[PDB]
Amino acid sequence: DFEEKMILIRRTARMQAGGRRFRFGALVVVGDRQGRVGLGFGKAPEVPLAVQKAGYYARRNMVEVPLQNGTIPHEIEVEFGASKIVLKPAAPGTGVIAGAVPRAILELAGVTDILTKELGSRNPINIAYATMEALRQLRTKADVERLR
RNA sequence: UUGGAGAGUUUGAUCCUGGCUCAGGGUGAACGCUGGCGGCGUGCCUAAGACAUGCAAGUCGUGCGGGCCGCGGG
Ligand SMILES: [Mg+2]
Ligand SMILES: [Mg+2]
Ligand SMILES: [Mg+2]
Ligand SMILES: [Mg+2]
Ligand SMILES: [Mg+2]
Ligand SMILES: [Mg+2]
Ligand SMILES: [Mg+2]
Ligand SMILES: [Mg+2]
Ligand SMILES: [Mg+2]
Ligand SMILES: [Mg+2]
Ligand SMILES: [Mg+2]
Ligand SMILES: [Mg+2]
Ligand SMILES: [Mg+2]
Ligand SMILES: [Mg+2]
Ligand SMILES: [Mg+2]
Ligand SMILES: [Mg+2]
Ligand SMILES: [Mg+2]
Ligand SMILES: [Mg+2]
Ligand SMILES: [Mg+2]
Ligand SMILES: [Mg+2]
Ligand SMILES: [Mg+2]
Ligand SMILES: [Mg+2]
Repeated sequence: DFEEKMILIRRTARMQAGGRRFRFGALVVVGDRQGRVGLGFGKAPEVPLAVQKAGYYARRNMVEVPLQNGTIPHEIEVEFGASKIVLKPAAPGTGVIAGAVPRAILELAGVTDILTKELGSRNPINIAYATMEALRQLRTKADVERLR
């Protein structure tokens, strides 16, 4: 089994005659701390259901991150909508330098030393998606020469 | 490559834009409450406004001629 971290849990409303009615949403990252992470956004009429549902998708949508001594292979920058994440390789003594959202995802991915920066919109959901699709675009010296 | 964290706030809810605001470090500081010691710093950013009193530039008789006192003695 993997480790789970709930990043975001929010309540949203819809309007009807007689009043608003609610629904909940859960951002959950999932990982083994060895190079496998996944992200899922689960919504349901009560919190624990949504959280569990978030767990499910998190396992369905995974990604393999090419760790190297606990850092990522190259600098990467990715935009998701107006949200932009910046990822930069870092040496042993560094630590994971990131906001709560991208930290959780990187941390569970087995990243131990990295430099990051949130730019543009800092919408937690869009930043989480952006971080994922950034990890998903990480390549290795192997991958590179193999392609070319 | 030794280096980069963000959060609150427009909505019934959403994404975006955008401003405001906060957490950090800094000071020749001041103000409040409080106040035991020591070291190293450091102390009129305002009126280059006005200043009592003392002191902050003198030395040389191995450049010269004297005044006064004094020591030796003609
Ligand atoms: Mg966005
Ligand atoms: Mg854009
Ligand atoms: Mg490297
Ligand atoms: Mg923005
Ligand atoms: Mg914001
Ligand atoms: Mg790969
Ligand atoms: Mg650099
Ligand atoms: Mg910050
Ligand atoms: Mg308001
Ligand atoms: Mg409006
Ligand atoms: Mg409101
Ligand atoms: Mg803002
Ligand atoms: Mg301060
Ligand atoms: Mg005081
Ligand atoms: Mg006092
Ligand atoms: Mg002393
Ligand atoms: Mg002193
Ligand atoms: Mg004065
Ligand atoms: Mg002055
Ligand atoms: Mg005057
Ligand atoms: Mg005057
Ligand atoms: Mg004197």
